Amino acid sequence: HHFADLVIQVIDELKQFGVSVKTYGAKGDGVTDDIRAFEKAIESGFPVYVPYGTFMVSRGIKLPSNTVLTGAGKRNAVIRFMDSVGRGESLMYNENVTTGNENIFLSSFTLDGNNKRLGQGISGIGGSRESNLSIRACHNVYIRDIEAVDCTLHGIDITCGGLDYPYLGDGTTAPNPSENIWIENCEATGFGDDGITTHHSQYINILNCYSHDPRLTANCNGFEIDDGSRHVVLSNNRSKGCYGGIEIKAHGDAPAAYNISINGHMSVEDVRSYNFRHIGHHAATAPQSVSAKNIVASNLVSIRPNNKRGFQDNATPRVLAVSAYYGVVINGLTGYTDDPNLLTETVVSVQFRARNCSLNGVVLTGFSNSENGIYVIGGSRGGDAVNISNVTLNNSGRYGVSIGSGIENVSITNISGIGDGINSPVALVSTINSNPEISGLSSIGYPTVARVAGTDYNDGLTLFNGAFRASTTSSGKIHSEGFIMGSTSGCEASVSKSGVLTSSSSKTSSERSLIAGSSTSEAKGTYNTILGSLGAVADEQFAALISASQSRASGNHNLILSSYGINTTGSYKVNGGFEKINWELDSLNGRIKARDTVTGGNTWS
Amino acid sequence: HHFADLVIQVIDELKQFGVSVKTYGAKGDGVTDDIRAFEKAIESGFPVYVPYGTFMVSRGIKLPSNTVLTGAGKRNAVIRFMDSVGRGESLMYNENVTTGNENIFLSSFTLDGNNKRLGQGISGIGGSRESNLSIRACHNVYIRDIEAVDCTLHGIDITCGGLDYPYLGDGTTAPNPSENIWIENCEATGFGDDGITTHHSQYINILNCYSHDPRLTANCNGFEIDDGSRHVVLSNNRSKGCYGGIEIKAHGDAPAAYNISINGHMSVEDVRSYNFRHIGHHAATAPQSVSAKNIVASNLVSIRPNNKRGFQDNATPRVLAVSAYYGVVINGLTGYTDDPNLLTETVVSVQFRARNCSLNGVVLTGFSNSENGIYVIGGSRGGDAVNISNVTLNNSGRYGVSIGSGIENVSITNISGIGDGINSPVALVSTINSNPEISGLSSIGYPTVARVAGTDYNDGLTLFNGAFRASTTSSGKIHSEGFIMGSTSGCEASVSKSGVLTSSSSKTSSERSLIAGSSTSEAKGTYNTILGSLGAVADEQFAALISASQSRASGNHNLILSSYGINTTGSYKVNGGFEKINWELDSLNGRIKARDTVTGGNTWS
Amino acid sequence: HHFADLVIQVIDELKQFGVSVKTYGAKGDGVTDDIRAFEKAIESGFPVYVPYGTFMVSRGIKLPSNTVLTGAGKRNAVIRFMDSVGRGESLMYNENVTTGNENIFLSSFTLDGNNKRLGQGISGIGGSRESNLSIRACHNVYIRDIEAVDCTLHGIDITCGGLDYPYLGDGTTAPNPSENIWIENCEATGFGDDGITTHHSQYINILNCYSHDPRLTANCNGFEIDDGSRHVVLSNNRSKGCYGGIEIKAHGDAPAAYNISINGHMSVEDVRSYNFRHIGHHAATAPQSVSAKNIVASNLVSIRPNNKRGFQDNATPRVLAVSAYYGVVINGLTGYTDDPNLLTETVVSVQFRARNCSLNGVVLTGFSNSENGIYVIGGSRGGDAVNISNVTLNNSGRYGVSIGSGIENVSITNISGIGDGINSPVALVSTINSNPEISGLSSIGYPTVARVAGTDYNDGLTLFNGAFRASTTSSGKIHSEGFIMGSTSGCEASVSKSGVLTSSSSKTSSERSLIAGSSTSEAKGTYNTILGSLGAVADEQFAALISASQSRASGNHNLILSSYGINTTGSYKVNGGFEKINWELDSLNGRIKARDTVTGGNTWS
Ligand SMILES: [Ca+2]
Ligand SMILES: [Ca+2]
Ligand SMILES: [Ca+2]
Ligand SMILES: [Mg+2]
Ligand SMILES: [Mg+2]
Ligand SMILES: [Mg+2]
Repeated sequence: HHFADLVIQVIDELKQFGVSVKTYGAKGDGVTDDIRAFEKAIESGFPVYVPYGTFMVSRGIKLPSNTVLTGAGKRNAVIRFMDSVGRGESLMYNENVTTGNENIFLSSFTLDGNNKRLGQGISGIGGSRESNLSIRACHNVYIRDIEAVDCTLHGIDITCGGLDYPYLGDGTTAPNPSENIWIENCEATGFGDDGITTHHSQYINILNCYSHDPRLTANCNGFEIDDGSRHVVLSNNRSKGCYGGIEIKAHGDAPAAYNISINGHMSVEDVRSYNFRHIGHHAATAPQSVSAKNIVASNLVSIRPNNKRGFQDNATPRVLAVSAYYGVVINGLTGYTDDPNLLTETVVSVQFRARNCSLNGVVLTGFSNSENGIYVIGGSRGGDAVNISNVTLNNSGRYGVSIGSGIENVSITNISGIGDGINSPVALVSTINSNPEISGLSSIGYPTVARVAGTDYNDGLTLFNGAFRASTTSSGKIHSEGFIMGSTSGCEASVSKSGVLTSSSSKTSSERSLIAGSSTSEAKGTYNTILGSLGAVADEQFAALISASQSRASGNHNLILSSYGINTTGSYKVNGGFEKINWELDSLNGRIKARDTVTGGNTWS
Repeated sequence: HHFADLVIQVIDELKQFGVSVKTYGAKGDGVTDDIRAFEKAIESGFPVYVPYGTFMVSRGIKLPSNTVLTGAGKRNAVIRFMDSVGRGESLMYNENVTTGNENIFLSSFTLDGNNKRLGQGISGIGGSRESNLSIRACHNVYIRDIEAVDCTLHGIDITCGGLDYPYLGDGTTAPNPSENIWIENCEATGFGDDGITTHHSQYINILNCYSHDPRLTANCNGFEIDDGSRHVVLSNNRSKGCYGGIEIKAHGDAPAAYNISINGHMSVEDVRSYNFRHIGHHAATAPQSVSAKNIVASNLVSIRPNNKRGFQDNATPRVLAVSAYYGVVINGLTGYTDDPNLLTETVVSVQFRARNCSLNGVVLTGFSNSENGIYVIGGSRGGDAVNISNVTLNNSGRYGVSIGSGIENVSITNISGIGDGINSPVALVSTINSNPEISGLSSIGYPTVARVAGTDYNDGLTLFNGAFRASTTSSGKIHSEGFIMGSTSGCEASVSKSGVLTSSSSKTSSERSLIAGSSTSEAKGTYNTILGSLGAVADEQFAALISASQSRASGNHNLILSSYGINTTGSYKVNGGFEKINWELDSLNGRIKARDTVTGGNTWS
Repeated sequence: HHFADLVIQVIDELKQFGVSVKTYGAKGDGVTDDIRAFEKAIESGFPVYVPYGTFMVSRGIKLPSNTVLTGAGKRNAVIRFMDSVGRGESLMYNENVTTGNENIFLSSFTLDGNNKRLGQGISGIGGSRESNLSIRACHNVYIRDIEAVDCTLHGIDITCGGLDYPYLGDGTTAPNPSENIWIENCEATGFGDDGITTHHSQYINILNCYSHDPRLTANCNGFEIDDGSRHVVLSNNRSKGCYGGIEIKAHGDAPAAYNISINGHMSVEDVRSYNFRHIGHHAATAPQSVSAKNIVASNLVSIRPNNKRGFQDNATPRVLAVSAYYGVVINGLTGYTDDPNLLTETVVSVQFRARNCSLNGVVLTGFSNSENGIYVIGGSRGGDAVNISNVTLNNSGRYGVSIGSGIENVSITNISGIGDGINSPVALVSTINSNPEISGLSSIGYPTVARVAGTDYNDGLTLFNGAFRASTTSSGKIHSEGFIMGSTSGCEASVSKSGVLTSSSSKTSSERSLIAGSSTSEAKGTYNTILGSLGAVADEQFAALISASQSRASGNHNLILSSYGINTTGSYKVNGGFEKINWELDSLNGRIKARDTVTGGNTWS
């Protein structure tokens, strides 16, 4: 066969793809050990091509800097560990494990870790060892159209320098991150830990990948943005049959992933479709995470979340679970199930030190045997807020939106629900705290619409907090237990239980008071009333004026009526006058007094 | 040419791409029938490669399970029906039409259905027959970089088992769905029905595809998520010159697509850019769709929607049309036109049993001859809501945001509009119902800003519904026609037309009543007034107290003033006193009474 | 070597990829001029393939219509200008520079512009000349997996016909646009102007590209959507180390880009991550841009914005800067920094004639030495609005959300902030205007929560504008300085400072008035009070009625108490009666009158 060899030599020299591994002796026959051909091709300095075949390998494939490795495609070019391979190596990884490599471009092949060779139930022997593809401390890595199957640890792992993962504590940054990574159109399945994962690395885009069906039932996630990750975008990926669809977290002795964006995701039959947390920073008596911050997640799809496989000791399913994190913004979330018995606790939870979270544009459908649709619990932390808006629930949650203890600042707006198909529905909206801000509730089939600290509202509700002002373009100070309405400039209601209506330049510093229909008037005692008056002053307890001009009521329980230009000081007296006091009804002593006459037998014509 | 043949044999055995169809006798010369070479290559068990050429085929290409078929690229590897092919077959489809196949990976070629061969104006002969690519009942199918041209039926169709589409009625699930499908970077054009479409299948991602210019003018859509579809993501696709850009629907005797996500789309010169509907479930006298639920659509672009081509009997253009569906969430929509005469009815409609829909972050520009910007019509359904927020209109709609009949629950917030360039503008916002919730309206060039059930508001408007409470951290019950403001704990306003202001522990169950500036006071008759009082009770019709302490007014039209410690029961009497009644003004009989003296000739010094 | 030549001839005729440039004499040896082989291959009418090599070229590669040009991959197939090339040509461009070409498909190679050959600090000699890839006036162009390095002008430029850019003025459309362009998985770096840019062209998708590190420090942007662009989607791109991450703009003598969608982006260490502007249309005394309209941008990430490189004469960094544009909708924005000294002016600005902008779902973290988090300045324009909602700030901005002059319509809702780590924090929210609409503020570590036109609110605030109505399902007209609450149908409060509470069919047209607890009552003078009354009319200044039925008070300062069926007209009189006036307290003259008797010595038993 010397002629064929000569023809092949001519083809090899053409280098149509770069250099083929077969040029260096690779058989790709599913039997022969091709590791030396891969090593020789890779060290040559040429782009390396992997044609059709199953290329067996007796040890891991080490990648130097400036590597181009391209195959004929998934399930065409297949790279696979031999049955005889021992423990400790990922199938493919960059050669400099501690300080990393640069410019590595991998495309279009299957990595088959042959985990089967070890028997069933086995995961990685320690740290980041034994993934199908491990990238450690590398800059500029493009991973495209790679299928990762039968993986011992992870399918694809991006991590910092070192074989072990570092545990340096919260608020740290591990040395030698990977940086500028792109993972696109990859698939990971049959893995022991996670499908696609990042650790201690930054500037990463994960796009259009599919991670599904772990071998094991521990914390086995489709996409795991783990310890030390930051500045990562995930978009248009799918996860199926995992514990977490996308998990964003850290372990207790590590910094949480931060500044992570989910630009669309579809989670199919995961346990907790979207699961954001920081272990060790959940308890009320634990310190807040200093690292768990900034997640923006949009256009999230969750389908039939369940725990049929028994992941994580039968952890309860979730469409979304947020804990520990500050600053989580969720927009456009649809959760859907056709089986009410799969998820029966809480569809969406925001708990365990999660703070400053916002949910908007949520549709939850079919969770007709779950206790809660959305359930929020806080810690009474200063500067905290939870915002929930534009939510619709279709037979999802005995309590549709439930706010528990420790929440002082909550906004709940435009919530609607259908409860007719729910097993024993209770309330569309429930709060423990007495002062939620609420508007725009609509329901059918819930026996109670809103239950606010035990009080039911079934006919519509609008609740606002703090100093209130309406139909008034400017004013001075308004107390948080005060208001000004329908007024023009210059009004104030500066103490607890004080208010101004329909007035101009009128001020009250009177605890328990009302000024209405008045101008240039002032209340400054307590229990003061000023109505339809001009230049009126009430400056003693229970003093009041009605239809009075340029008058001052300074007596205890002293009321002035229908008067101009008088100042009164009497106790328990009603007075009237015009430039001088002209009559008195004396409640204290039972005297009636006129300046002029008192007469009976009168007529009014 | 025996030498060339030997060289070729050596090349074939190298299998650089897998196996070439030319190895099995394919000519790819645009004339010779290459079907047998395709069949032999495909049955061989190797990945199949299609090099440069136009590969003619006298019958459809049947795909078995575990097929890899890769070409040299669009407009490089071209697969085409011969002129002589008859009717009934799609150009490429999976072999097991009834129960399906698995693991099919198609990349990088053109499918030319040669519809031209049949003469003009022709579509598929029946059901799912005669698309360029038909996938029926398959699991795990990746379709990438395929260009579908001159298609008889659809470009790319994903469907359940069977050549016909099943019509099993609303609320059903057809047997043998396709599942786990990825369609990426594909193009469809010159089709008879739809470019890219799904039926009775689930877990599908359609990404970065371009569907444009149908041959026909029926219901010919760019992307059609049709009968029985569910759990589909579309992202970053473009449609051009179709009827619907993305249509999400079902026919009347089928279940509507449900739980569909649009993560960005661009629609160019379609008729109805985004068109969501369920035929047969639109009429007021028809049953609600049980299947039309859950659409989350974001970052939607609509450009110059028009019906120049006369699709669907000159159906009127739309940026967005929603009907039948429950739970549609739209966020980030820009509609733009440079020709006011293309769309003259309604830019965005939410009508025909659509319910529980939300629109947020909308910009509509240039629709200066359309009657309505956004037009919503409801059905007076329980638990319904329509939420419209953060909308800006630039010369778009004589009525900017219009709410028609059957809508009881509507929130309209932060709407702004410029109407100076509009042909005869009427109102930025109009509602038929008397109780919309409205705030944050801003306009120029509209003669009326808000028209609420016939009443105009041109100077700003804030409307809220239900029980109202402001500047009060806790309270007991508030009636839906009641309020509490500026108060501390323990207050109630529990009946129609009852209210508490600036008070503590004060309760009214009095229809037509007001308590203000008071403590521990109670109104329980009707027409009751309590002002600036402590421990005051008004418990008869028209009874009242002002500046009173520890007193009870129990008479008909009985008013107490400036008093301590009295209980009165007289009809049409004003009373005052201190531990005992001390004076009376008797309106009924015209008597004035003092306990002590009545005198004239008084002075106040 | 005649045998090798014969073998090669056989391989060439197989056309496995199309036609190789090596078939036409290309060496790809990094030295030999291969331009003639490229020209001959390209003119042949076959798809052209570029295998492994560095292919040197002594002049630009001209592309005709219907070109397919595919390489072996980035850093595999490399196309490069020779050192000796002069000035004036882009490395690759379509042949018909003035009226354009169609159907051009470019994939999988590096373009190396060899800008180095000119010495350092050099950019393009004029207009659109000397980019790595220039597309002028073309329809249907797909650019995929192209790496553009060492570029003289831009990496990839899409423009209209002509070598120069046209400057036709605002509101124009340049002839011969490019149309239907797709740029995907491309990289641009080491460019003189912009990485990837569009001019005077439409229907463009830019997806998953990476633009970084310009050579120069002028207006050198990652992605520049420039002069004349429209209908462009950018999604899942990354920019790093540029001036603008994504710039959307125009120069002064050109139309601004319009109707642009950003469906997710990550900006790393740019100066102004997102920078939208129209030069020449920013000044208060300049005309508004007629073209700068419609930007919808979502899921935006900004990381460590800074100006360490000194771009644009040390322009100050921004997460987001909006100017000139109408109708900008931002949803889901996270800005993050770990270095407080990089950005010290304003994190997010909306200024310089930007109008009708909305921000929602914003998290800003780490900007602890910046003066402002969000800073908005307007122009007092009619129909303008700025909407800011669901914002959380983590040690970002001495003023968290600041509203400056010229803003009449602002909505600020659900803002929370932590200020404890800020260098001298001032206020979470500050406004210059007296009438912002505000609710849902929460903070810790800011000395003031809200400062509204100089007045501080630290204990919560709810402010609404315009006519106000609550707990009332229908009403007649309400003045913008009026209100109706807790009422049933038929009420009106039609003038400044008029209000109705807890009433039915009661109307006030009385300036400075209040009706409460009443039915069928009417106030129509001024300074009118009607309380707990039925069929009561107050129609003179300071007239009032309390606990009155079927009575009319028509006197100046005339009050009726505890009465039925009387009409009074006296000045400064309190009256009561039953079908006739029965008593009077005359404040004017100091007379007390009874119809019947006046007596002392009374008891009430
Ligand atoms: Ca894990
Ligand atoms: Ca159709
Ligand atoms: Ca530039
Ligand atoms: Mg991990
Ligand atoms: Mg159909
Ligand atoms: Mg430019």
